[PDB]
Amino acid sequence: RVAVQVFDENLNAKDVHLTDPVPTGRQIIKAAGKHPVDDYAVLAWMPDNALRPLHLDETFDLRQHGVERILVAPSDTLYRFFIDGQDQEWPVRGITGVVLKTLAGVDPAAFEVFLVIPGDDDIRVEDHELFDLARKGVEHFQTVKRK
Amino acid sequence: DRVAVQVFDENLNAKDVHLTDPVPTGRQIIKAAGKHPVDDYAVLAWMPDNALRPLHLDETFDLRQHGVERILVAPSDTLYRFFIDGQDQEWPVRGITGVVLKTLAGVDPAAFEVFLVIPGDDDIRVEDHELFDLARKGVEHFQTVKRKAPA
Amino acid sequence: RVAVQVFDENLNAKDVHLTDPVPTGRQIIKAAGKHPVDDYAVLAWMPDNALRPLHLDETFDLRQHGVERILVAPSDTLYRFFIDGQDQEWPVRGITGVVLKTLAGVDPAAFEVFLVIPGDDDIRVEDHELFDLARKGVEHFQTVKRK
Amino acid sequence: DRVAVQVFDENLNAKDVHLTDPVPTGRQIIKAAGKHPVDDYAVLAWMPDNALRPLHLDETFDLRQHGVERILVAPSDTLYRFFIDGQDQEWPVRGITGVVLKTLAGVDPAAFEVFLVIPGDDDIRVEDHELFDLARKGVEHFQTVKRKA
Amino acid sequence: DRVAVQVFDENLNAKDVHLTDPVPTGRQIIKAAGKHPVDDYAVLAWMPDNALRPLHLDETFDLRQHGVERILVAPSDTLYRFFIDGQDQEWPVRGITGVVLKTLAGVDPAAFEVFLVIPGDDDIRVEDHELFDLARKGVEHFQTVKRKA
Amino acid sequence: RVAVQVFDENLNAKDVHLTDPVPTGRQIIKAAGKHPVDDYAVLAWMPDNALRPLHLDETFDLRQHGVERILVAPSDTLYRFFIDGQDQEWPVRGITGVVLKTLAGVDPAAFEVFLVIPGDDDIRVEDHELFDLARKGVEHFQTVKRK
Amino acid sequence: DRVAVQVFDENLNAKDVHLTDPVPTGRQIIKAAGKHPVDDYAVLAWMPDNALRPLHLDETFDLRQHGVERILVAPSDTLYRFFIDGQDQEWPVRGITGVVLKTLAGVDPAAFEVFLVIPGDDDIRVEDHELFDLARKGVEHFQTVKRKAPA
Amino acid sequence: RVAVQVFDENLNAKDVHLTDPVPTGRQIIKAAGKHPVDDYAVLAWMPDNALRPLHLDETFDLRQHGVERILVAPSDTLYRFFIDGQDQEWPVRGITGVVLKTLAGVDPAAFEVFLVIPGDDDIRVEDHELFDLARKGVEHFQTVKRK
Ligand SMILES: [Ca+2]
Ligand SMILES: [Ca+2]
Ligand SMILES: [Ca+2]
Ligand SMILES: [Ca+2]
Ligand SMILES: [Ca+2]
Ligand SMILES: [Ca+2]
Ligand SMILES: [Ca+2]
Ligand SMILES: [Ca+2]
Ligand SMILES: [Ca+2]
Ligand SMILES: [Ca+2]
Ligand SMILES: [Ca+2]
Ligand SMILES: [Ca+2]
Repeated sequence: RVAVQVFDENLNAKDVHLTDPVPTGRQIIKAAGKHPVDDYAVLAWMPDNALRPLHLDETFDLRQHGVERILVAPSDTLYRFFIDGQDQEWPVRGITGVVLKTLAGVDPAAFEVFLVIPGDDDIRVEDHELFDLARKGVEHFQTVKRK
Repeated sequence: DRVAVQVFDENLNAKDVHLTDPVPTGRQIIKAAGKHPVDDYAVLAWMPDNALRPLHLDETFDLRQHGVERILVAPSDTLYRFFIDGQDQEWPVRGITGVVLKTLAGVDPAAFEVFLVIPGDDDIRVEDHELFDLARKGVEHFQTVKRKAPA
Repeated sequence: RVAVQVFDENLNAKDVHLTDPVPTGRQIIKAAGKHPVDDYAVLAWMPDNALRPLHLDETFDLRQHGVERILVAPSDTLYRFFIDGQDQEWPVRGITGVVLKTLAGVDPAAFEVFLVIPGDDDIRVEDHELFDLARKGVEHFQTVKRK
Repeated sequence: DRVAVQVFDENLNAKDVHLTDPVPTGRQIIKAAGKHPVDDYAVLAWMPDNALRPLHLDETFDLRQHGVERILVAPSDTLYRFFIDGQDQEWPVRGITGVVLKTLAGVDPAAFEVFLVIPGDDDIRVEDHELFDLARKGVEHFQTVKRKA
Repeated sequence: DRVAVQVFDENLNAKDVHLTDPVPTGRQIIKAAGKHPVDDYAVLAWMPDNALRPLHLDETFDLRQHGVERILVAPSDTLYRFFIDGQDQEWPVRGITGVVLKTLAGVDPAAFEVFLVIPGDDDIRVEDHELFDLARKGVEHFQTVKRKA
Repeated sequence: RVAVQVFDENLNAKDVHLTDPVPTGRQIIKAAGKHPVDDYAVLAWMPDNALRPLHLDETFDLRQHGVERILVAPSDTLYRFFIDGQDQEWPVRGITGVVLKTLAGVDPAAFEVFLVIPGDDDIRVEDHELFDLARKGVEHFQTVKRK
Repeated sequence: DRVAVQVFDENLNAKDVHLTDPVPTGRQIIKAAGKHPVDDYAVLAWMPDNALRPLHLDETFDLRQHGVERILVAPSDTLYRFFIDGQDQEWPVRGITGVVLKTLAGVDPAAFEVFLVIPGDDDIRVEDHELFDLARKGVEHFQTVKRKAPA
Repeated sequence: RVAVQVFDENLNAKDVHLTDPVPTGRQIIKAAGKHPVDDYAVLAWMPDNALRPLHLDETFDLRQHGVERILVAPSDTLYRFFIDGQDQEWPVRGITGVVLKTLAGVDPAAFEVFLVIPGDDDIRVEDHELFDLARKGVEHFQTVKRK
């Protein structure tokens, strides 16, 4: 029994046991109890907090890559953005400030996250404000220490 | 070590690029392709089984180990999820043409037709040069059918 | 003593107790009370609902694979098909819509199953319609929620 | 990092194939073999004891652990079940020849004959290059006999 | 047997330099550039991806293997760390101009503006010929904006 | 799994395990448990005790270079100096005599370190005296055996 | 192929020498300089970075390949090891003058002063025409300092 | 790992592994575990037994020159002499007959070495007699077959 944490779009985890330490994308989604499989995105959450998309037929050695967290979410489209310089992809059109501050690896209570706009004023994303990643352009997010 | 890779765009137009490092990052690939700003471009290694694997700007990729000689770079703020002949794929542009689909499927585009398979409803044929909108609600399912008379 | 449910082609189950946690294909067929052994197919029903054929001399560790369900049916030929994208094999020439929707892992009452024909009209398979899998070609089935 | 496996067709013509992954899926094998559409092809790992094990397109298979160096890919909508010298086998094509049978049996095809054994009735001999129809009703039982002169 | 490399100063004025060794040390580069004392000069190979890599006086550097044809030498007792469009950079001189930044960024300086991005606060635009002081506390983050008319 | 000692500006070490033998500068800083990544300098500590700066996106084969020690420290500026003739860079404005004598590869108890001033008096750096490297000029240090 | 090389002595007095072979040996150089016995003379090619590389009588040296046009020949039974501004050097004569040191350092001797750097002790200034004894115990460390007023 | 033999003034070797096949003089001395670096002479021992001095900052391709032996010794002065017609330099004021006969490439047991004085009697250097190369003049040594 291989235990992996499966996260949803809100970064709530569910413990899942795998019989094969090298699952496919299908095996992860099936074990997560999600259907139809073709409607769900699966993204291994790397040790450096990077989200790496996996294909349903792509084999992935969890042990070799040191991956113990997986993200599964219903998605027909992935949105591209940056948080503290990390290239990321988000499977849901919306994302909240606390999730961002979590992706950044900071204490969400102690930091603020802004949509950084070069040359214009930055837009602060509130902890529970759902930010629309469907905006035109690649969204650039950065965390600021909350004194 | 000069590594030659074919860099494809959303239209599958290729350009040869020579790399000094056989294990480049996504950032290095986009830079070598002569594209800026780097943060506005998606890079997807085109695997030998024709699967498109997105790469991050900081993600190292051994081209020799993975047997990858083709790379896709395209301007993209969002990736669209779809299936072609059962293959899990991602497309960096809102549009994709029938010739690209049949190419992703690994068929000779002249001898095949590609359809958007609608379960329980009539299938919609995608013309070779018709720009198909992958931004439609739902995950688009495409399948290639042998075209009796190459038209 | 390992208890396993043994299914027939109609997915009617019978509990069978095994003295060996690593049986052979013959041992399963014998324990299921079917003879002659050479006229019966045995397919381990994997956790992801994939049917993996077993040989009469092939040893199979049920615990390692987490397999607790087995399908036994008389068969001189296996028919190849897909259900919601899963590579499957069926030991009988016929299969019903309710069995397909069961293989698909859906609630058969809440879903409809179609034989997907690319470019032509799709054929809906009734719950108790026995579909002839001996037709030329690989049969492709997909389940749709019944709105 | 190139893993070599021989890929056989229904007539037992082989092609060497190099894999980047020593544990490919069935899909990866068929794609690497250059066969399309993938959904129309069956893949069966040829085990060291001459057993043919069907693989799914999504089923991972450790070639090295199983000691498998030969693979069979063939266009197939149906597998036919038969026995050769007591070995449980499946053939993805409706036809099989005596030389292929004697090959599966691990005997020298020149020194042996293969018969379709019929219990209580007369046995039917399968010629080396006779293509035998496995679509006959029932499970086909084949057995090899030494061609002792 | 003459290997040509361009040597840049802090203002990006270049001088062609011929080397007898395609793998010189940092000392050899500075000496060949005609700079003294050598211990007062920093040398940073300008990589093909516009990355500036500091070299030690005793560090051997294969120019051909790295595809490096441009070199930066400048008088420096301290390197200042900053970012331009996400690239980790070091500048050996306390000052840097907008045109130099846009040059490091690989953009057409006429068609772009460069800003010092301040998260949550107002951004400071760096003029082409404004000499910006990198000695400010913190790591300086610069980002280029298209001067779309 | 590659184990490396990660040093701070005081040369206090922490063992860090890496999943990749060719990490990037970001990957090292992330694994060391330091954030934000953009505020930290990383310097591979070469076998000849030379400190080679690494970029956040610069891949570094630790095995090829035989590097098993890494220095990570928060830094907005690197200071240039010499110790026993070695071109070095220090990420912090201050450096102690014991660290210098350590960089020099000498036994700090058996040696004295001086800031060599040509033509003027040399300044001895105490083991725990924090020397200000932000002074104008390139600092030249040389170690002398304490007779 | 007449190759012209400047031959310097311990005092850095030059004499032009024409060579028939662009790849001479140390023996050939000393002979061409008009010095005998050959076995009593050291020859050190003066590299472009001002480093002095000793040559053996039988050692071939491609002047064109190494870009060397200056050669040092001097009577010597022993070479002395020293440093100037961090450069590893060898001197064939027991004595060396401050002007030669500042010349080896590549500075204008009028605008600079050269010191024997003593770690932890006071530095000893070497005058331009003071003959410095390199036979002192230890490796001598010299460093040039800008002379505020050219004296 | 590039293996080179490092010799001392007595021609005793120590195996040393190099990470770079083109080391500098510093890299050799550092790997040899000698300090301070500025107090040591390094001389590549050429295939024809010629000793070629290297600078601390001089790059030397061991493979191109076919060099696998290196001599490191503490030295502030090199002494010039000839053995069997070979122009040589010795970093230590003293040298023994066995080392000379070794430099000459002869069997030290089967040969005698003399300081050849033209017109005067030659002085024989005993195998373990330490000969003072600080004598005025260039020392001329020649090996004689010991019948
Ligand atoms: Ca702003
Ligand atoms: Ca967006
Ligand atoms: Ca879509
Ligand atoms: Ca249809
Ligand atoms: Ca069928
Ligand atoms: Ca049959
Ligand atoms: Ca700064
Ligand atoms: Ca002093
Ligand atoms: Ca300083
Ligand atoms: Ca001396
Ligand atoms: Ca005599
Ligand atoms: Ca002497």
